[PDB]
Formats: sequence, structure tokens, C-alpha cells
Amino acid sequence: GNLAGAVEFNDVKTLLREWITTISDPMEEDILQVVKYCTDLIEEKDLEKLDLVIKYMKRLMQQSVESVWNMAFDFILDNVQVVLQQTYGSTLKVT
Repeated sequence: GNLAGAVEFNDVKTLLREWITTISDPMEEDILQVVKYCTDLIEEKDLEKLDLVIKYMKRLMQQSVESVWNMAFDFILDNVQVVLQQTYGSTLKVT
């Protein structure tokens, strides 16, 4: 739930935005953190958080000029989609 120090909803949007725009290269640990985050809120049943983090991540990875964030997002998105297909059976409409 607590990712990059950020705990609250809009606190996550702000700090993870500044994170993706400053960092030009996410390491595998950074990628796995955001997978675990977007899986945690599925286990905490906060699909409002899923809605936010998916659509807003995409925005940030496109706001970042680096294609490494696009492949990072592709892996994170993929894994978290699968988690929703097992846990709920369906995914949130957002991509």
C-alpha cells in the first residue's frame, strides 16, 4: 500500500508522478513494487485505487519521454490484469 513513501490516494498520484518524471530508468525492484501495490489494493478491495493507478500510470509513462517506463507499465499492467482475472474474475474497464 505504501509505495515510494506515498500512502494516501492523491499523495500516491503526486509523489509517483514526480518519481516517474525524475527517474529516467525504473529498476526491476521498482517495477515489482508497483505490481505489488496494484495487487495490494485488489486484496484491500479498493478498486477505486485500481481505476486511479492504471489510468494515471499510463498518463505518467507517456508524460515521461523514456520507452523503458512504457515496457515497465506493460509488465505491471499485464500482471495486475491477471490478478483481477483470478481474484474477481474480471478487470476494471480502465486501460
